[PDB]
Amino acid sequence: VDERMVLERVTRDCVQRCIVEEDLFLDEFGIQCEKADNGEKCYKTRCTKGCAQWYRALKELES
Repeated sequence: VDERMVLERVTRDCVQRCIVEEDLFLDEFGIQCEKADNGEKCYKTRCTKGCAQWYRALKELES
């Protein structure tokens, strides 16, 4: 129950950092989405895809 707490804490902190740092990085195509677009071009959807795909890469030894 400590391990899931570590999983949910890292997932909460990852989704919180992708919410915070969406306007920080200038993307290479010049994306600049808004705070509530939730579309596939934006930083937040790709970054929450990164915080969705970290645990499955760790068990199955994917980079």
